[PDB]
Amino acid sequence: DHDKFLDDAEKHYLPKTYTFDNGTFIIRAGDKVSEEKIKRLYWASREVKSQFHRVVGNDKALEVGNADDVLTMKIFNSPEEYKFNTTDNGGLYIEPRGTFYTYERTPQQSIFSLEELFRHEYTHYLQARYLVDGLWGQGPFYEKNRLTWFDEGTAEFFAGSTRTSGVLPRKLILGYLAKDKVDHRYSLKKTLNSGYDDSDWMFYNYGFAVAHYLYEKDMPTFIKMNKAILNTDVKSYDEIIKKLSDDANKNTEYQNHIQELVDKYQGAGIPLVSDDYLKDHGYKKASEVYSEISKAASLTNTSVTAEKSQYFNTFTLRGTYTGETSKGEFKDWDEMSKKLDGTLESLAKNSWSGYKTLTAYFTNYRVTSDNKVQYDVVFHGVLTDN
Ligand SMILES: CC(=O)Nc1ccccc1OCc1cn(CCNC(=O)[C@@H](CC(C)C)C(=O)NO)nn1
Ligand SMILES: [Ca+2]
Ligand SMILES: [Zn+2]
Repeated sequence: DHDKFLDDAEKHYLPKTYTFDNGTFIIRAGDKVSEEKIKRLYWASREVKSQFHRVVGNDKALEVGNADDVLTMKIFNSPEEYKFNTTDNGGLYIEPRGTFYTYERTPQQSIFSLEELFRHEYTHYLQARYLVDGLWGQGPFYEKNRLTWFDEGTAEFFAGSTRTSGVLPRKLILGYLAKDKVDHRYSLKKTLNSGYDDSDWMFYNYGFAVAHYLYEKDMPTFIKMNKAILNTDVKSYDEIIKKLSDDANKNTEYQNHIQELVDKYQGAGIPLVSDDYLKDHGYKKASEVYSEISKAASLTNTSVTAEKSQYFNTFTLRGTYTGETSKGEFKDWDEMSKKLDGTLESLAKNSWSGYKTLTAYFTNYRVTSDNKVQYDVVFHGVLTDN
């Protein structure tokens, strides 16, 4: 009956299953999706994850028992096979199933690569698990277009995550901005009120530009905005949006930022994972890895957990970082990001090629009773010591 037909369809279209992170990251794929590509997507998720948690400051799921305790990713062979299964929007995330859908494609079928679209949808999984309480489409953050620019603009933004250089702008998004008429560039206020009902969806790109403008030029506002969402503080979020929307000088800065982004189009890259993740790194004793990381990052109270994946094992090293006297959450955030990236580049300078697989982030800003900056710090990497 109808049971055999749904399962037969999934077998025909998605015969392959690839399992990572002790069963919590599952790629269901067509038989023409290469295993090299599967591996790239796994390490891409960790790059996006690391930058997301740095910005949000939380890595604990907001709810207990939700479907996205297991992330499933269904990657069809081609645009045609994706369409039949539902039309072509590139990809889609469904939070109550913890699942997103997209497809492999050639350069002749899309300007966007599979890894770019994957990075976008993975950001929606991160938003929905770690930042936006309740379910997508429900509650006050899903009235009045409150989060429409944010959900889609920060998903385009974090799709540009790198390993050791933070979040970088993406060439194809800048190309959309650059190709637009100057006269038609959205105001800050227009972008913050855009919705899925608009005449076109250029808000994805102007929404990206708001996120990137705040990231580079006003991280205090980005941090406060993320904290209001995290805390389901509608009043604080609305105060921030109104202050951004009503300040002409803020729009001037955002317009200037759009133009600087356009000027970067020619020389911009496409952040995708390095081939260095795919190398055969070889054995390195686990204790040496953990000790070298803890020393380079100046981490105390360190714990580690090991996970099994289809093609390798990984480790997640958690520690506390207590630095110097705090210069405020916002100045601290900037310093912490620079120190952490500098550590990642040092550990990869020379040594085990496995150090080129490391991603790192920090969360849960606080200060001690002596007013020292304090962060929970997290490293993730390949583990070749069974
Ligand atoms: C059901 C549910 O939980 N959704 C959900 C949850 C959390 C965050 C966002 C979510 O969906 C947002 C969305 C976006 N579209 C429009 C259709 N798709 C697209 O246009 C793509 C384009 C992108 C690949 C460039 C998209 O933007 N892909 O994402 N419809 N819901
Ligand atoms: Ca949610
Ligand atoms: Zn999206």
